[PDB]
Parts: sequence; C-alpha cells; structure tokens
Amino acid sequence: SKEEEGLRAQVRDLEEKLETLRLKRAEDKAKLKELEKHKIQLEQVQEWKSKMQEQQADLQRRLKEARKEAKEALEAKERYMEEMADTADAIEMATLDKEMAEERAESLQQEVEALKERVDELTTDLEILKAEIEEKGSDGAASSYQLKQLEEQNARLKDALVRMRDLSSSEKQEHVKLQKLMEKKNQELEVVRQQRERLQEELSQAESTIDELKEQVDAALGAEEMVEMLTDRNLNLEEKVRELRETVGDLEAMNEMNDELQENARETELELREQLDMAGARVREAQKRVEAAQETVADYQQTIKKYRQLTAHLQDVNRELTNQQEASVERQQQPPPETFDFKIKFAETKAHAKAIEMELRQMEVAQANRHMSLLTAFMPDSFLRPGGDHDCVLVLLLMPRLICKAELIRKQAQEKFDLSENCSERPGLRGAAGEQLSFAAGLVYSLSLLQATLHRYEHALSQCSVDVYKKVGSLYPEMSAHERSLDFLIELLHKDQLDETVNVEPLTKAIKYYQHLYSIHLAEQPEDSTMQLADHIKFTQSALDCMSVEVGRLRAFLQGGQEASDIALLLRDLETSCSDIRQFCKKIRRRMPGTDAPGIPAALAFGAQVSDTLLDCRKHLTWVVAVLQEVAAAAAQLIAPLAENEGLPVAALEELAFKASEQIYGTPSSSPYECLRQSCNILISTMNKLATAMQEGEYDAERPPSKPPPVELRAAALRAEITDAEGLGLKLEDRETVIKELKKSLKIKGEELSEANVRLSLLEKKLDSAAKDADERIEKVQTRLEETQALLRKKEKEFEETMDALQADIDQLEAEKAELKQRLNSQSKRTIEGIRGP
Amino acid sequence: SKEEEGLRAQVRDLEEKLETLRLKRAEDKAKLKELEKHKIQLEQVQEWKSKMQEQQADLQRRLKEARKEAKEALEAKERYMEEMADTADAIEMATLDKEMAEERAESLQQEVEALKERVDELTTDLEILKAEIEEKGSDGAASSYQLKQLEEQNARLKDALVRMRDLSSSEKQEHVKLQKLMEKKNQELEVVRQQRERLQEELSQAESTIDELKEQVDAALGAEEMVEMLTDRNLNLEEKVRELRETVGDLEAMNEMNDELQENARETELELREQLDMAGARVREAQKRVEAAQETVADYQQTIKKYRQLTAHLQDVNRELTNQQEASVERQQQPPPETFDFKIKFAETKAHAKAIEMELRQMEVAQANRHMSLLTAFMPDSFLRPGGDHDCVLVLLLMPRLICKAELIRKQAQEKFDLSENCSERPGLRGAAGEQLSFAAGLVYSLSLLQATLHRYEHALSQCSVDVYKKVGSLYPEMSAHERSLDFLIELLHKDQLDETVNVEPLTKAIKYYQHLYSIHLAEQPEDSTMQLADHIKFTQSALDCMSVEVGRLRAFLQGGQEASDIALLLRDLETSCSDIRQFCKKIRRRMPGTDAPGIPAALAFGAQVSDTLLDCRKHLTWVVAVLQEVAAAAAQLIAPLAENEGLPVAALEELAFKASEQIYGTPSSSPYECLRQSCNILISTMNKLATAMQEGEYDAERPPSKPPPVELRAAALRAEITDAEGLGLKLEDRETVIKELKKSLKIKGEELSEANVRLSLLEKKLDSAAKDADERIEKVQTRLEETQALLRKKEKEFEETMDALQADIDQLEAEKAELKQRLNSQSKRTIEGIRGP
Repeated sequence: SKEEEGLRAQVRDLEEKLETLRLKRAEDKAKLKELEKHKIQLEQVQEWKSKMQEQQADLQRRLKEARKEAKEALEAKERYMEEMADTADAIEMATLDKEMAEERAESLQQEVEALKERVDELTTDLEILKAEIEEKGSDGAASSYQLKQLEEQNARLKDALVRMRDLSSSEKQEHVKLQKLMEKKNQELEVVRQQRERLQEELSQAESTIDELKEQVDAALGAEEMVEMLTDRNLNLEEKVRELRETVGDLEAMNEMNDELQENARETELELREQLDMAGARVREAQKRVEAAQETVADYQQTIKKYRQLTAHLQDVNRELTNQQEASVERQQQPPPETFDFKIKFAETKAHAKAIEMELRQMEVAQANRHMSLLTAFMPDSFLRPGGDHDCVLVLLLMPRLICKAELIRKQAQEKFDLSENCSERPGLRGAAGEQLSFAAGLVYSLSLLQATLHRYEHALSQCSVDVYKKVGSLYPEMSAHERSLDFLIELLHKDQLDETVNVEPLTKAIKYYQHLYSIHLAEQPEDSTMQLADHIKFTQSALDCMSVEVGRLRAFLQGGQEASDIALLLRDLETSCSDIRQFCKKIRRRMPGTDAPGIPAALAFGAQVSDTLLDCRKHLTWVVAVLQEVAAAAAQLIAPLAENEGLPVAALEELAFKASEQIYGTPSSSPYECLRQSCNILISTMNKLATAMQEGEYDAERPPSKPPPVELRAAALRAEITDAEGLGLKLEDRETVIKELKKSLKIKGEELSEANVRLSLLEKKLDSAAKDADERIEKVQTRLEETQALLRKKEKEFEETMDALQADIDQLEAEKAELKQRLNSQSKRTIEGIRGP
Repeated sequence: SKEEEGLRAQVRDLEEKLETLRLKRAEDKAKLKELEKHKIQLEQVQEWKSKMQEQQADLQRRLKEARKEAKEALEAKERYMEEMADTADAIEMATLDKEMAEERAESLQQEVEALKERVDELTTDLEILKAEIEEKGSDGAASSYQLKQLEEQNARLKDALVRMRDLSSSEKQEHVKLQKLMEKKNQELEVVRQQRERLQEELSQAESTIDELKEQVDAALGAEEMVEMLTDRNLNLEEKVRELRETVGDLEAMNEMNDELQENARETELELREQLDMAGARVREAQKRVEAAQETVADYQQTIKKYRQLTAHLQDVNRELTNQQEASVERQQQPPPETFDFKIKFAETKAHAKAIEMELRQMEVAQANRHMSLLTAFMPDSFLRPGGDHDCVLVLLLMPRLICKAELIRKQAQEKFDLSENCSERPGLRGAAGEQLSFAAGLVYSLSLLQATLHRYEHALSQCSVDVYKKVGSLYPEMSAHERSLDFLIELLHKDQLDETVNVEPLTKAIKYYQHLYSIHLAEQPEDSTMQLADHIKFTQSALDCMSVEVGRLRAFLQGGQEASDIALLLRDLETSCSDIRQFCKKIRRRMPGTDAPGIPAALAFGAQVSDTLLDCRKHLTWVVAVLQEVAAAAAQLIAPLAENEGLPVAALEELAFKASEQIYGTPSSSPYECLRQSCNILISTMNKLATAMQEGEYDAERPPSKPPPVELRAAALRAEITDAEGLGLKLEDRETVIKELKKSLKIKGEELSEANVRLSLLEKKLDSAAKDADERIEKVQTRLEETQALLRKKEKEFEETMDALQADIDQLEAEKAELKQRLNSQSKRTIEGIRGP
C-alpha cells in the first residue's frame, strides 16, 4: 500500500530529526556552560567598571588638586618675582654705584701708584742731566754720564713693574669671581645631593609601595579564587533548581488528574450508593411484589383452601345428599383445613419447584439447540440445501406446530369471549357485545377450518409417496411464511389485545393458500375417515356458534312488534335448526373413537359418497354462515345511528338478505328464506343420517396405521447412498496398499530374475570352463608329479655317486691303514736287514 | 493492515519524543538567549573597559606630571625666596660698599693730590740741580751717591719684577687650585646629576608599576563584592534546592495517596457493585420468585380455573339437586362473584400470558424432540452406533449440562441454607443449625469442585485432537451414568427435601470418577488460565465457607471459660485467616476478565509454576477443610449427650484434632497447631502474591486464537466424505483394473523365476557331477604325487642318517691312521739317531 510507504518515510524523517535535536541539546548545554563563563566575566568587567569609574574620577580629582596647587605655587612665585624685580633693580643701581665708586677708587689707586712710580721716575729723570753733564769735563760730570746710563736702565725696568702690577690686579679680580662662583656651585651641589637623597627616599617609598600592592593583590586574588569556587557551586545549584522546577510542574499536573479521577470515582460511588438506595427499595418493593404475589398466591391459596373447603364441603354436601339413602344423612368425610396456611408453604414450595423447573427447561432448550447445531454440522450440504430433505423434515414439523398454535388460539378465544351454546340469548347483542361475539365466533370458525386442512396435510404426508413428499418439502419457505399470521394472533393474546378490531385478513389468506396447495399436490391422497369426521364435527360446532350469534344479533336488530314477520319466523327456524344439528353432533361425538369404552370402535371407515356428503354439508354451512354474517354486518351499519328503542324494518333486513343470498348462493331471484331453509334442511337430514349410521356401527372399522412414512423411506435411501460410498473410501485405501505392495513385488521379483539369469549365464560358462579347468589342473598336478619324480631320480643318482665316493674313501683309508701297518713292520725289518751283509 | 497501525503508533511515539526534548531544547534556548545577550554586553562592557583603561592611563600620566609640576613650582618659590634674602643682603652691603669705596676714593684722591705735589716738587728740584750743574760745570764727588742709588734701583726693580712675578704665580697657584676645585666640583655635580637622573627614571618606572598594581587591586575589590553577592545567592539557592526537593517529595507523596485512594475507591465501588449485584440478584431472585410465583399464580390460576370449572360444575350439579331444594333471587347487594373475579382476571391479563407461554414452550419442546428424532433417522448407522460420533456429540452436550445443573444445586443450596460470609456468628451452631450449615457448605464446596473439573473438560474438548475426542466420546455411557447423582439432588430440591440427612457419597464419587477420566485422557491438554483462576477463586470461597462454619461449630462446642486455651485461639487465628483470604479473593475477582471495563484484560496467561502454586493452594485448602470437618463431626457426637450449658474439654477436642491431623496430613507426631497454621500461612502468602501480580497486570494477555473444535473438523470430515464418496467409486474401478494388470504381470515372471531356479539347480547338479568326476581323477593323481613326495623325503633322512654315519666312520679311520703314523714317526727317529754312533 502507498500509505505504508508514506508512513515509513515519515518514520525515517522523525527519527532523523530526533538524532539531530538530541545532538543539538547536547551542544546547547555545552553552550550554556559558555553562558556561565560569560556571566562570570561580565560581572568581573562590571565590577572593574564601577570601581574604574570612581578610580577615573579620583585621578581627575587628584589632577585638579595637583594642578590647582601648582597654579597657586606659580601665582605666589609670580607676585614674588615682582618683589624680585623691585629688589633686583635696586641691586643693580647699588652695584652700578658701588662699581663706579670702586672703579674710581681703583683709577685713583692706579694713579697713586703711577705717581709714586713717577716720583721714582723723576729721580731717574735726573738722567736728562747727561746733556748738561758730559759737556763740562771728565771727573764728576762725565762720571755722572755712566751714572745716567744706569739710571736709564732703571727707567726701563720700572715700566715692566707697572705692567705686571696691572696684570696682577686683573688676575685678582678673576680670582674673586672664581671663588664666589665656586660658593655658588657648592650650594648647587648640596641642593642636588639633597634632591638625590629625596629621590632615593621617594623611590624606596614607591618600592615599598610596590611590595605592599603585591601583598594586597594576593589577598584580592584570594577573593577572586573565592569567587570562582562560589560560582561553580552556584551554577550547579542553578541547574538543579531549574530541573526541580520542571519536575514540580509535572508532578502538579499528575496530581490534578488524580483529583478529577477521585472526584469522578466519588460521583460514581454516590450514584452506586443511591442505586443501592434505589435497589433496597426495589428489593423491598419487588419483595413487596413478592409478598404481594405471595399474598396473591396467599389468597389463591387461601382460596384454593376456600375452594378446597368449598369443594370439600360441596362434595361432603353432595356425598351427604347421596349418603341420604337412609334417613341418617350426616357424614362429611374430610377435616376442614384453615386458610392459605399449610397451603402457604405448599405454594412457596411450588413456586420454588417451578423456578427450578423453569431453569431446567431453559437449560434443556439450550441443550436441544446445541445438540441441534452439532447434528446439523454432520449431515451434508445436499441435505441442507434449499428444497433438500431438510425442508421436507421442516414441513413435517410445521403442520403439528401450526395445528397446536391454532388450537391454542381457539381455546383462548373461546374462554376470553365466553363463546357458549347460549350466546344467542346474551344481552346487548345489538351493540359492541354482539360485534365482539361475532368476531370471536368467526375467529374460532376460521381456526377450526385451518386445523381440519392441516390434519389432512399431516395424514397425507404420513402416507404419500416420496416424490410427493419431496415436492411438498420444496415449498417449505412459502408455506412456512403463513405461520406468522398465527404468531401475530398469539402475540395479541399474550398482550390481551385480541378484540374485534383485529384484522383477520392474513388468517383467511393462509387458510385459502393451504387449501389450494392441498388441492394441487395432495388431492388424490386418501383421507383418514376417523378424524375427517372429528374435524367435521368440530367445524360444524364452530359454524353453529357463528350461526347462533348472528341469529341473535339479527333478532336484536329488528324493531319491536315485528315478531310475527316472515324474517323473524325464519330466524326462529334457524335457531331451532342450530339446536337440532348440535344434538346430532353430540350423538356422533359420543361414538367417536379415542376412548377405550365398550362399543366405541378403534377407527372409522366410510366410502367416498359419505365424504362427498360431508363436503356438501360443509359447503351449505359455509353459505349460511356467510349470508348471516354479511346481513348482520350491513344491518349493524344501518342500526348505528338509530336510538336504542328504535329498530330496523323487516323491509330493510329483507333487502339485505336478498342481496347477500344472491351474492353467496349465486342463484339470481332466489328467495333467501327458502335458500336458507333448504340449506338447513339438507344439514339436518345429513347429520341425522350420519348419527344413525354411527349409532348402528355402519362405519366401525379396524384402525389403519400409516405405512412406513415417506420420511423414513427417504432416510433409509439417504443412509444407503451414504454407506455404500462411505465404505468405498476404506476399500480405496486397501486397494492403495495392495497396489503399492504388488508393484513393489514386481521390481523385487524382476531383479531377482535378473540376478538368477546372470547366474545361469555364469555357470553355463562355468560348466564349460570347468571341463577346461579340470583338464588343466590335471596337467598342472601331473606336471608337478613329473617334476617330483625327476627330482627323485636326480637325487637318487646323486645319492649313488655320493655312496660310491664315500665308500671309495673308506676303502682307501682302510688300505692306507693296512699299508701303514705294513710300512711299520717293513721299516723294522729293513733296519736289521741292512746291517746283515749278504 | 497490522503494519499500518504499527507505523502510526511509531510515528506518534517519535512525535512525542521530539516534542518533549523540543520543550527541554526551548528552555535551554531561552537560556541561550540569556547567554547571547550576555556575550553582546560582555563585548560592550569590554570595549568600555579597554577604552576607559586607555583614558585612565592618560589621567595617570597627567597626574604624575601635575605632582611633578607642583613640587617643582614650590621648590622654585623656595629657592627664589632664598634669593630674595640674598638680594636684600646684596642691596644692603652694596650700599655699604658704595660708602666704603667712596671714602676710599676720597682718601686716594688726597694721596693723588699729595703725590702730584711731590711730582711738582721733584720737577722743581731736578730743574734746580740742572741749574746748579750748569753753574758748576766742573764737578767732583757728587757722581757717587746717584750711581749707588742706581745699581741699587736696578737690583731693586729686577727683584720687584721677580717679586710680584712670584706673587702673580702664587695668585695663579691659588687660582688654579681653585679652578681645579671648580672642575672637581663640577664633575661631582655632574655625577650627582647623573645619579639623580637615574633615580628619577627608576622612580618613574616604579610609579608606572604602582599604578598598574593599584588598578589590579581595583578589579579585585570588585571581585570581593562578587564574593559576597555569590555567597548570598549560593545560600539562597541551596535553600531553594532543598525547598524544591521537599515540594517534589510532597507532590510525589500525595500522588501516592491519590493512586492508593483510587484503588480503594475502585474496591469500595466493586463492593457496592457486589451489593448492587446482590440487590440485583435479589431483584433477579425476587424476580425468579415473582416469575416462579407468577407461573405459580399461573398454575394456581389454571388450578383455580379448574377449581372454578369444577366448582361451577359441582354447583350446577348441586343446583339441579337444589332445583327441587332451593333457588335464589336476592335483593340489591354487591358481593362480587368469587373473591378473585378481577384478581384472577388481573393475574390473567398478566400470567394468562404465562399460561400461553407454558403451552408454547411445551409444543416447542415436542417440536424439537420430533425434529431431532427425524434428523437422527437420516444419520448413518455408523454415526449412531455405540462409541460412534453421536456419543462424542452427546459428551459435548452432557458436560455443560452437568455444569448448569451443578450450580443450579449450588445456587439454590446457598439460598435455602442462607450460606453467608457471617455463618460463623450464627446462633445455634452447637445443635441442628450447625449441622445443617456444615452440610450446606460441604455440598456447595463439592459442587464447586465438580464445576471446576467439568470446566476443564469443556476447555480440553474444545481444543483436543480428534482421536482424544473419539475415545472420550466412547466413554459417554459411563460418564452419563454419573448425572443422576445431580438429578437426585434436583429431585430433593424440587420436593424441598434437601437436608443434612441426604447422602452425598454419589456426588463425591462421580467427582472422583471425572477426576481420573481427566487425568487419564486429558492430562496433557492445555488449561485456560483465565477460567482456571476463576474456578480457583470460586473453590477457595466455598472452602472458606466450610472453613468458617466448622470454626464456629468448634467454638460453640468448647466448655465455657476456656477461651484462653491454645485450641480456642488457634480457632480465632483460622477465622482471621479466612477473612484475609476472602479479601484477597475479592481483590482478584475485581480485575478478573469478563466485563468491558477499562484495565480489565481480555484474557489471562500464566506459566506452569503459577498453576502448580494454585494446585498446592487447593491441596492445603482441602486438607484444612477435611481436618475441621472430621474434628467437628467427632466433637458433635461427643457433645450430643451433654447438657446445653456443658461443653467439651480442650483435652478432648485436641485429642480429636491430633487424630484427624495425622490421618489427613499423613505426617506422624505433627502438632495439628503447626499443620493448620502452616497451611493457612501458605494460603495467605500465595493468595496475596496472586492478588499483587493480578493488580500490576503480570497475567494480562489477549484471548488466544480460536481454532476449530475437534467436533467441527470431524463433522466437516464426515459431511465431506459423504460428498467425495461418489468419485471414489470411479477411482476404485481404476485401481481394480490396475491390480488385475499387476497380478497378471506378477504371475508370468513368477514362473519365469521358478523356471530359472529349476535350471539353476539342474545346471549345478551338472557342475557337481562334473566336478566330482574331475576331482576323483584329480585325487587319483595327487595321491601318486603325495606318495612320491613322501618317498623322496623318507628316502632323504635315510641318506642323511647314513651319511652322517659314513662321515663318523671315515673320521674314526683317520684317527687310527694318525695313531699308526706317530708310531711310524717315532720308529723313524730312532733309526736315524742310531746311525750316528756317539
């Protein structure tokens, strides 16, 4: 199927999605781990972020402070440069003035020193005196000439003195400037050394600060480590809280179903509890129905006691009125029981016994149906096919069943409507009571007709041929369909709804059908005279009941004062005829077979003319009943609008009788009076003759039981057909076995032939080659004998040479021994014969 | 198709799995959203952190500079107010130096004036000396002093030259030592400046390190704030995990009651439904009593109709006898005719239907009997023969019939004797009431056992083989004989004569019969687990009823005041064991198959171990019931002569209990106390285990496949053969022709084989004769050969013996020759030595 392939594709698709989304949840949990890492990092960057915000603010504030304090230091320094300007400008006058004063003093001092040198220079300027001096002579003046040369050398030296004095002054000035620059440099060196020591202290402070900050970072790393291990714990707990929340939701959902389920169970327990409150009242109210039917069984039993005491007392009063043969008249042969009482227990016992009986009967019915099914399983389809032997059996059952149903309806209808011989005198025949009685009588009449027809069927099928039996059986469906009119009537009786409003169309149709079918297929079957006559009596009695009821109704329809009218006389005559025919029926019934009383024959037999007379009697009875019923129906329609004290005119009833008689008898212009009178006269004469013949024993006969019924003949044929083919199967099995054994025997004994036949060939050849082989072992053995004899002769000469050689050796040895003895003697003799010279 | 439904179920399962892990995925992806904005704003706060670290670094730079600058501005102001002081001093003593230099210049001015006066004086004196020497001309002795002054001045001037040359060189020595003190101090200042610069660089590096460490400290101060964030969160989450786990536990716990309460509600519901089914069994029993009292009203109403017809007939006879005696007229009065005119009419409207139903059922029974007689007529003789298929069908019918009769009797007996669960507390258990209850309980127990056995029979025969079916059918007369034990009991119930005096041996004895016949012919047929369990429950309940009744009777038999004895509280223990086992039976019955209620399986299936356990349970039940019944019977006819106020001693009841316990349990010297208690413990344990396994569905199964009953196959076969048996005849004709041909072929090569065998025997006559002739001309030859061979061998020892003798005979001769030779040699030597004279 294509749908299977589509479902398989969707299964694979869903399985693949389940792989992918499981793998994705695994990835997606790992990715949640990345969430929690990012959360730690975000809290770290946020904490550093806020701390950073005031760190930046604090650095800005410190920068504000440091720059403000630097600017204030600069402002102080600047107002203070102003004070510098004042004092320094005052200095540079004062040094200008001191410097002019010092330069003036130094100029005056150099002029003082040059003037002292000029005083000495003038003492040497006495050198000028040379000119006056050497012009005078030679002793003192010319001596002063050399004096003056020395004096000029002096003047020469003095100038160099002055020059180096000036140079020394310059050097002194430079000296002072140098040493007081040096004082400045010492101050600078001291300041720089102090600044170096301050920088060393500040470096030591910063450097201790680095160490202390490292220590603080270590403690705060303890805090970070504290954070990380707190966070690991916290993430585990978050996962667990989340999972527990989900589980809590699931459990809440289960608990909520369980709460409806308990509520529904509680509602059902409440419903069962007032169902038990119902049912205790139902057991009490069915038990009140039980004590009520047990009070009805009570009162039925107190009234079977009251009818038992009443029947006992009426029997004792009757037996007292009969024991009255003598004056005594005083004997009640029964002790009075009381009321319900022992009878109570009798009926509770009988109800218990009847309950047991009904359970047993239900069990029997179920058993019969089961046995029925099991048996049906065993006989073949040819039996069960439509129109087969089963349908014929069903027909044989159908007629007794139909007869029984018709009898049940007839008896119940007679009892319910109190159909009695005196129905014509019942009050209220003009109204609904008359219609009810007419309906009941007609129903009983129709049922009697049906029963007679079915009795004919039963007899004919008990004695017909097998062919007719099968033909009737083939009609079983159609002629079983008509039972279901009678079933309708029985259902109406069961519901107490059988009344004059009931439609009897189907029953009449069924009767006509059965009569017609009998006329077609069973017409020349013989009839049973005994219960042909019994059925005739029953039919006649039912027809007479109908006739009497209709006569009474028609009399009630007549207007008062018309009793001397011609129709009223006819009605009275019909009533008298009814009584007479009923008396004849009773007379015939007394001699009817069935009881082992003296004078009653075992059976009846009469000729075909008696049967024809009975048919004619039935036809006339049917005509009279039909006429009366039609007239009464029309008259009832006419009388309905009339008052109770008003009646119909004889003219109207006469017209109705004219019409009905013409329609039913078929004879135009025949008076209904003398049609009906003729029919009744024929009936009276016929029953009178029949009653006389019966009383005289003219019809007495010995009783003709049916030959083996066609069903038994057919069953014997079917069993024979089954058997001498059922045994054929066993025969076939045996012939199977025989055939297998036989052809097995064929190969076995054929290949026994083949073996024997090879053996023939072999030992024919063996006989021939046995002649051959006998010859050739004879030659073998006889060659062997020759060879052995040849050895014997061989060995015999060899023996003989060996004998001869050994004997020669023995002879030679004996001769040699004798020769040695001779030689011994001869040597001894030669010794003494050699000494004697010749 | 099966596969489409399986695929749809798998699709549904896949879909639910995807939806569950999609919802877990969805929670996870909400958390992933949480991640994914956490990552966005981690990058945002990280850009922010890095950017503002840049800004902080710039601020740190600026603040370093500003501290630098404030320090330098303060130092400049301080040096500069040092300079204010220095400048004020310079002003003051520049003014003072101006005044000193002024009077110094004035003093030198006075000196200049005096020296210019002396220069004028010397010029005048030189002019005077000029005039004097111009006057003198001739001169003497005045040229000496000036000469001396002029060497002394040449020397003085050269010495003063050298003198303040030395002074200039000393000033330059001081000035050079000074200047090199400059240069050393400037180098010292340069070195201190270099040290200061290096210190300042190192301090700058240290300050950078300090700022970075301070910032680390900042981040980790934030970390401390997380430490206490996370600590609080972690405590709260631990508490929340604990609370969520507790809520999970609470929800699980009242889910657990909700399940238990649902089970208790179902149990109470079924007890209410058992009470509703005994209210409805009282409705069905009060019905069958209303139906029984209504067909009893129908029979009594037919009886009052017969009594009414008889009383009307007797009243008509008495009234014609009263025709001459009395006739009534009566004034106005309204006593209705007969106490039940419309009471009988109402019971007629109602159970007139019941009378009709009785008649219809009777004719249905007659029709069924006739129908199955007619059908039997068509059945072959092989079917109807003793041991045939008919007997097998009759077995299949007999044994459901037996079951139905069986609890008809059980069901009536329970009602009649009011066998209830509380029979142990009924008054009068010591007397006839106890005996009646014991009889009723035992009867119900036996009937339950019989029903269980027959149920096994029904199940086995529905599924056995045809062969087993056939021998079981062959035993039909024998098992059908046992039915009228039950028929006798139904007699007794119908007559209300079923009491404790009834002999139940035929029933027990039929039960034992059926128990073999099953053990022999149906032993390895499979059992129906469901209705095995159902029968076990029913049997156990009946046994418990017997059990309780006997316990109550034994308690009633005990002496007053012996309630504390071992036997009395053993009896109490047995009573509680009964109650517990009954509760387990109810539990099991609740989930038992048979109703279309949810949770009830279609069928039950359990292994052979469970079946064996059930058998053991039944065995122990039987033992305990038998012991109690035997003890109670013996005690009852020990207590009969005792007064109502007197009781049995515990010694007597114990001694009876010991006797019964041995000869039922078969174990000598075992205390009845352990035996009974152990049996009850086994029952309770097993029965509780079964209830539990039943309650969690361990035995649930579908109904097994229906497979054709042996009767069906047989029936089919029987009917089948009937059909094919037509064609079998044609086959038999063919097989017969084959057999005739096979036999003919067998005969021909039958006497071909015989002919070959004869020829074989004849030809190997020929060989044997030919062989014999050959053999005894052959024998004749090797007789000669054997004789020659024997001669050759014989004639060969004779040579060997002889020629050994010849060898010895030569060999003696050589010895004699040797002796003569050494005699000859001795004589020869004497001849030679005698020939040389000495």
